[PDB]
Amino acid sequence: MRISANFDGGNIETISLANPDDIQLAIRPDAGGEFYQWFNFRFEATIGKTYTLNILNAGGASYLKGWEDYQAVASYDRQTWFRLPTEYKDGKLSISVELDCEAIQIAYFTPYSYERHLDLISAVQLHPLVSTEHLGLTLDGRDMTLVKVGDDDPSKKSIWITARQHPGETMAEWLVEGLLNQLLDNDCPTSKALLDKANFYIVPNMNPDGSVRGHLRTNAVGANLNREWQTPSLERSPEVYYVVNKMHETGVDLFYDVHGDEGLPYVFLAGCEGIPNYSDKLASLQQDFVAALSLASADFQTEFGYDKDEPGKANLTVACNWVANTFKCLSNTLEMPFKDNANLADPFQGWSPERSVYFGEASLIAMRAVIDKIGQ
Amino acid sequence: MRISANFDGGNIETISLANPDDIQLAIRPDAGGEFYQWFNFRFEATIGKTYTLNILNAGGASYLKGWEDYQAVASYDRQTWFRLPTEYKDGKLSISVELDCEAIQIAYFTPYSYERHLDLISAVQLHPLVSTEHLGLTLDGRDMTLVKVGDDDPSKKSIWITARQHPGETMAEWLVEGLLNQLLDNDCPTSKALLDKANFYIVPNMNPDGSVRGHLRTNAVGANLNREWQTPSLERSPEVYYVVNKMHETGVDLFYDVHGDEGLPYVFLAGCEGIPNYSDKLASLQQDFVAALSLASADFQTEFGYDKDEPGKANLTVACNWVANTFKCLSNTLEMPFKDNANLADPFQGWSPERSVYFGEASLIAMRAVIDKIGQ
Amino acid sequence: MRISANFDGGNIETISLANPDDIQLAIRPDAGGEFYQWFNFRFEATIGKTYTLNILNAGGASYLKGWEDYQAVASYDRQTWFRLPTEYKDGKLSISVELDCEAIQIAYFTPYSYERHLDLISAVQLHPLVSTEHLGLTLDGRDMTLVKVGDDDPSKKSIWITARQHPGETMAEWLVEGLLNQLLDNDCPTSKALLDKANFYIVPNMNPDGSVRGHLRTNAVGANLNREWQTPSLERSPEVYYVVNKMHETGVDLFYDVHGDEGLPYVFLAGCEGIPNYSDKLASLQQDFVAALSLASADFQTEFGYDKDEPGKANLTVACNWVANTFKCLSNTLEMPFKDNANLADPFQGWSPERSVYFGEASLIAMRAVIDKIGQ
Amino acid sequence: MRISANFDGGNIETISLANPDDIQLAIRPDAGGEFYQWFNFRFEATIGKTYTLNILNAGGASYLKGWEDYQAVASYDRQTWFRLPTEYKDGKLSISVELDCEAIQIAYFTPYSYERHLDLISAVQLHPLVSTEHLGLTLDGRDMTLVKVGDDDPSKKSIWITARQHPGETMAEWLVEGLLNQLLDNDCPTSKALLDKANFYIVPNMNPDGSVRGHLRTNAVGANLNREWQTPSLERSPEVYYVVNKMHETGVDLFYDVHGDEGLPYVFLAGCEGIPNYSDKLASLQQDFVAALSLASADFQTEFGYDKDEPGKANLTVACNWVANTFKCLSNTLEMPFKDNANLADPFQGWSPERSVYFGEASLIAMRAVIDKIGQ
Ligand SMILES: [Ca+2]
Ligand SMILES: [Ca+2]
Ligand SMILES: [Ca+2]
Ligand SMILES: [Ca+2]
Repeated sequence: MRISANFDGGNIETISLANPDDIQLAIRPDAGGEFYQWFNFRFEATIGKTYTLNILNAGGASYLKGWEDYQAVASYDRQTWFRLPTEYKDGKLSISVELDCEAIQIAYFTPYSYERHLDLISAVQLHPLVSTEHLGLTLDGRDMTLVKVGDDDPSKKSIWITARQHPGETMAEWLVEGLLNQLLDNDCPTSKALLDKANFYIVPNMNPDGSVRGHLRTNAVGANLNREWQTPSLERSPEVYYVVNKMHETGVDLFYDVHGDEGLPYVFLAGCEGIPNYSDKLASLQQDFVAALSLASADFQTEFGYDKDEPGKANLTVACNWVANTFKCLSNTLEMPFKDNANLADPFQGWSPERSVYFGEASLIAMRAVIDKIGQ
Repeated sequence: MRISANFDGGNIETISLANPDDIQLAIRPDAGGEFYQWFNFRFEATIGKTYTLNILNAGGASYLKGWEDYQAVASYDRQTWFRLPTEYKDGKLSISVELDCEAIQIAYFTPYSYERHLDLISAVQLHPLVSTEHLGLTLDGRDMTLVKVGDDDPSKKSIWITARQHPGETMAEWLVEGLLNQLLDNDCPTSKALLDKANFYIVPNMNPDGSVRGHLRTNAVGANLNREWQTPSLERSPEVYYVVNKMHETGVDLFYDVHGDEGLPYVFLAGCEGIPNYSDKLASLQQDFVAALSLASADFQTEFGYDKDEPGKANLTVACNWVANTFKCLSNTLEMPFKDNANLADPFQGWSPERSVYFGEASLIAMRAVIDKIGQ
Repeated sequence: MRISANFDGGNIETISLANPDDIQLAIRPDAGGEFYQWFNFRFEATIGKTYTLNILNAGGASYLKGWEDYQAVASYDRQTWFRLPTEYKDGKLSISVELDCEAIQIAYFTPYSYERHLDLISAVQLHPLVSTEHLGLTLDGRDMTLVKVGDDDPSKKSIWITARQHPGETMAEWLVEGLLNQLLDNDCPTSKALLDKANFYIVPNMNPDGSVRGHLRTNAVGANLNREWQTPSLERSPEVYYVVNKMHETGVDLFYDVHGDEGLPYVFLAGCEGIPNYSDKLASLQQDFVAALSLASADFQTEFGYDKDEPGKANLTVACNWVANTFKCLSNTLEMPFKDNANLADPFQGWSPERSVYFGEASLIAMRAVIDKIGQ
Repeated sequence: MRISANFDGGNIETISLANPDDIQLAIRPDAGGEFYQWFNFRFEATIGKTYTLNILNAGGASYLKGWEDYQAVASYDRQTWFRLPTEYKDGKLSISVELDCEAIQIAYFTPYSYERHLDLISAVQLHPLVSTEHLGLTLDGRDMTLVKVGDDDPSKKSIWITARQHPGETMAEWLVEGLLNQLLDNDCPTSKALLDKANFYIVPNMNPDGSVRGHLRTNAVGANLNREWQTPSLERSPEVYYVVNKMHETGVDLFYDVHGDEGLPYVFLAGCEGIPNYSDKLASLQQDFVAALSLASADFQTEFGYDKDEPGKANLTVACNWVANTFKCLSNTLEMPFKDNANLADPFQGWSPERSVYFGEASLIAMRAVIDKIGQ
């Protein structure tokens, strides 16, 4: 029996490997010690036995609702990631592994490596309408890379799409890969139509450091990038600092910040209704966008989500709000579940990279729906 | 220099191969002599020369608007089909071939073989929710095959999708392949949602005989299958006869007859407003369907199309009308262009199998939009 | 219960579909009535039941040993082909089919349609060292296409590879497909080494008409092409006529005639030792070539095959002898089994396209082994 | 202008990005400071301009002949890797880069990341004859994974294949990738023939720590693993320690140690003729094996390589000698070039992963050639 986590995005501590029926494990907290929930490790043992893996400190994780009805994600081949029988009792998350192969990787969601990220931002370069741009360095010295899709025609609209501010929400980068694959297909009319009218500025990974470090919610020094938008710094939140400045060069006509929510088994938008600069026009663009997104995706819904902000009561340090209020534009945070969409449940895989990719495609349709309405 | 057409879907007659600057060719009429326009042949010559291929009887084709601004489709590898410089003057369609390889296939649209059809209806079988059904024989003795997708739960709605009644409109089968590939993907929520609520009855090729025979508009004996719907026969229109009877077993809650239009460079729906049984409900389902389809596809439009029928003035021998009137359901004919979509023009390839496939996907979204509204 | 053979390569006649425990069929003879063995048909019935299909005229097939230990080939998806439980007694070949899907295709070997042929000879054109050449028409008016691989440097050695003189021997064209794929990959050193020294003249299908017609062994007018090499004609055997004349333009340094054998469950070469121009030099090349092939491929063997010809007693109407005798060169007929390689049995699929593809690859290694020894 | 190496396998130090005509860099030494040559970095600048990149400490690299006629490897998409114009004078290696895309990755050979390693050893698990076995941890805490191919029948012969003891020699793991793919294809007869007679013990990466760290030649603590075979330890060389102990459990009948050579532009084997247990029998197997390899692969040659050891004078701390001497078996070191195969030059890419994959395939043929001759 073996457990391991020394690789890109790994996160587990081994407490005890003595008992096959009680393998004891712990999640390692994000830097700064204030958050955790993401785990990602590899387990090797004799096949044909059923093992119980106990994450002892699940009860100390940042979002305990996220453990309720949750099933761990696992893969034998690192290609197909499926769900495992999981339960949460006495502060511990118990995972049953009926090992069909010697080696299995188990994680909070399907991982997305820095090697994969590098392949994605390198490959999109070949497209004639694509140019990548080095925004700057992360605190560990990794690259903040901007994918610009379009012909930089100043008359076109500006669409900003940021994903993975919270590194453990890997479904965010997965969606951005799906969306890029569809946008970069000229045979797709939505893509052609969009690119005829807009330039895209896309950041597939807002937080490479937290990503490689196996953090749930913070960068290298423990900053929550989604509170850094109003007063970002090079010292603490360079990741947001460069994005914010670029936005000032480009303008923003539509903003889509892609996230993952631990506790709620639904896909939902959370808008910026509480910003001081909210308006009837913005209200109206939101209704149109939500209308379009519901038609575009059967995974989308509007019953469950976060509470709305009272008027003027928005937290202007949050990307969605800060962008909306600063650039007076349609702006949303998208949340996809770590669990599954309870409305269209899939017990074999729950929410998955495949469904995140489909939501990336549905997203471009919602955008096209409002393309002629956004901007000036 | 050589010209050839003896293969599945081939259609050309060689008048003269004497002059490289004036290769003379003719389209062979459908059986019964009343229609033609489709051509499909192979041409071999010395590379690096530019040849002029003249289809002498273009002026005698069934739809002369279809020659205006039309460019022939061609391929070196039978995978990527592109457009050739083409002109229509003095009743002849002139195609310039700057031969980059020894062998090129040139056709009215991308062909879709019976071998390809057999692969498609064989492959879908592997899906757990798919069963194919032999409806009967065509007049040449080929197979009319029905693809049933779903679990045959009698409480579910019935969706009928028929394509390629007119064999030369190959874009119809191409769309049906795209649509099946998307419908049979469980990761797609639209697919899951649809199949939760409906059973699909799909005929990827209404006219195998006309298809293999290289006809534009008719089956083996020259019948136009889209006038056979009210009084079909085994002797003359077995293809429609078996479909019509099956419909009586299944019911129809939505009908989608997939077609191609020669003269108009637009995608458009043609509905059944002129049926005696038209109603406010049917009017309303049509508006919803059209609304959804416009949001789903940037290739769709609603300005151009056919003229609407005066009330009660529908031709009830046409599938769209006959089905709508008989089963009192949302029913449409879809027309995709042999030219290109003038709104999102693509000079390298015009309308293509790739775009037809995308329209198949957009179609499932339009359907889902009305899934809860159709039926009783 | 339905039986059908109306499609490219189809061959069966239905005697009786009355009894599911005794479906009665017969193999249609080749044009000329002299031969048969090849069959290919589609069967549709009810899944979950086991049907017995009896080819009542198997006892009159051309090679009766071909029936002993033979198992029929089948596919539900037309991509994976596998063996069905088969027995031969009292002149009847009995195939058991427990239908998992409604439709299944059953054949003597995996079919290779003309549409596939067209895809192959078209696709290879894109390679910068490939040119196709139209040799002329078949009797039914289809193409005899020569695939030329190399820089056409007339100083180089000439390698001729011909497959499928007997149409039912589809494995031969599967092998050429595999040989071309590898030969066209420049990262393969054997490929690079060969093209530096030789030009290739490859005919993936010697008998397109026999192929489409579902014949075992003859072209459209009942000619056995492999007895036409000495005195062919445009009116009986144009297929051979054009190749013989091209060989005279190009010369021949190595000849490989790809065939399939019904009776022996082994892979073997048959040489041309009986030709009047046989020489020590030729016998030496043959041993070099056989050794190399034994090393290149574990499926090859040299214990079983055809008896050798006595000195001078070869039939010069057979390609291998005629070529060897005319061009004084290394020349073999390759025979692959319809059954399996008894030495490396595979019950699920027996001999297959994939194994044929691998043997194509091994053939290039054998050829490379004699590349500097051949020619002049 | 940006230079970066913070990623798996990264290696460069930036001296000066002041002048685009003289970008100044240096190669970081391996832990221990004794060796270097491997480099790997990403460069972002402005497209359309030609930049010169000068590695100023090339003159202190471990193998200076490695620089003569060497051309650097690069990629814009991280899928296709090609050679850049390079020269070496006055101790500096000068790379010319005319940037077509903004970002390019430049390396000594095509990188092979640990994430890719994990994909490989995970994917192969799905094969029914493959088991992975965790041998233990590396010094940095990564996995030493043994890939076992076969039915584990202890009566069979034992074939051991080890690659990438020197981390920078990535071609070795590319070769194992290609060898595994082919070995796991049951339609390949050599594969089938081998697994009927042998079990395989394959280590695709002998030095994961050196690999992630961007080392040429040493593990995490500066150890040259290929001098550790006689007296390894858990604390300096656990990588070799676990393999040596496993070999003692399994026995060894054929050993293949996969390496890359900096200096010679050729593929060659280095045997173990200097071992005290050398025998006529071993010399015979070696000639059989060399002959077979010469036949299997046109990239192989036997004129150039390392000088041979005198009788008895081999260094038994080197794997090939230690194994040959300990198990009295056929044993070779394979060396592939960083440059190219001077005998089959390819300017666009020189020696490459794809050629390495092909050589993996050729290696199975060579092994098959001695399969019944080896063992006991
Ligand atoms: Ca988040
Ligand atoms: Ca039509
Ligand atoms: Ca034959
Ligand atoms: Ca080495």
